[PDB]
Amino acid sequence: MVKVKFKYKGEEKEVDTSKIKKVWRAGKMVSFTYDDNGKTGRGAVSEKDAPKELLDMLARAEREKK
DNA sequence: GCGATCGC
DNA sequence: GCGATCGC
Repeated sequence: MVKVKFKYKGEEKEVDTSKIKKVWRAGKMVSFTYDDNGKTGRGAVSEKDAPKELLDMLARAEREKK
């Protein structure tokens, strides 16, 4: 029940971490896709503004071996 | 341009 | 196959 705030295309947006499908890092930017009502939405935030919970999801993605 | 994806 | 995007 953690919300992530970001600005994609001028607009401000919030998505519950529960709808995030994938997370990854590019420098100090935490990037992700989420379930945008059936389709793939994209967003990113500074690691400085990443809710702890999103950072935990990132660490988990970075731990990945698949 | 990185990572990754969408929309061409 | 690359530009726009996001933050840097």
